[PDB]
Amino acid sequence: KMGLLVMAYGTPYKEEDIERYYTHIRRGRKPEPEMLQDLKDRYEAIGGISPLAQITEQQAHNLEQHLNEIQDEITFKAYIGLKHIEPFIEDAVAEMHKDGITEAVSIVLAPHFSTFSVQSYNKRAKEEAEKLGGLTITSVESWYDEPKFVTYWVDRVKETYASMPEDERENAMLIVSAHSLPEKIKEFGDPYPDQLHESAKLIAEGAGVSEYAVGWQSEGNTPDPWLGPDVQDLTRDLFEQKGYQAFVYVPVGFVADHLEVLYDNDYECKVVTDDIGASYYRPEMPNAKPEFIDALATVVLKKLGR
Ligand SMILES: [Mg+2]
Repeated sequence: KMGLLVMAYGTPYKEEDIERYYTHIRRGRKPEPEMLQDLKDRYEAIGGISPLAQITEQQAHNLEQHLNEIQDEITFKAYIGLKHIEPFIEDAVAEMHKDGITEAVSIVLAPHFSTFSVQSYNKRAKEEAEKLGGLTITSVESWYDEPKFVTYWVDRVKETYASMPEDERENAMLIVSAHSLPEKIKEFGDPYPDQLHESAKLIAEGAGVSEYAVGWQSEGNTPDPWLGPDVQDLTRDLFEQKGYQAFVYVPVGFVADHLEVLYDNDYECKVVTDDIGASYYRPEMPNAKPEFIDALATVVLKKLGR
């Protein structure tokens, strides 16, 4: 029996848990009332918070199910570890340990490696495992380049482009993005910016889309400079530059229909496309779909030499 530690940033499971979630993200400081209410407003705006946490749960359960289905060597048992929501990463490691798991494979629900996301989770996990003793975790570090994951986005882009009118098809701009992080990740030689660029190149070339740009989104609000340009500004500059009639956003850095996509893309980016004369396109996110879950299974099996 192999442990399958699936990690993510996490989103509150209940509306009532948003403040604690915000407090945790703020490292122990309660959000100001206005700050808090505004986050609550954004979840409402996208339909409510309830469905969100459930996607991550299904991604992990389905990956567990599929892995145990496609091969008969290893029996996997999924354990979800979240950065800012319970169960926390350490809690999930403590539970695998308590359950008698001695070997575990972990994967983060973010294809691109970065010190702040992927590396941070793996470290916290391997550290709690050492402290407990007798449990070794083999961690996946990046998987933006898994042929099957690339193909999932390639087909979705091909579909969207073949689905637009000719006036737009040949005057469109593809925007591949990921979650922004403080520029100071450079101090650690964080390849994250490069991985989004390769991720973008792979998808555009695969879909045969010639015009594309790389952007960042959802930067947090801190004193430090975050990776840019942001998808909002990038869209505007490319429109003033060449007058694109359609913008196709591929938030490849995200795996589900969370706030960053439903709101930061579907809303804020459409605002710009609306404020300008272009049409808004954002292909279906991976979520827990079979094609995506198979890609992840393949990622996990490869990591194990299977
Ligand atoms: Mg924002």
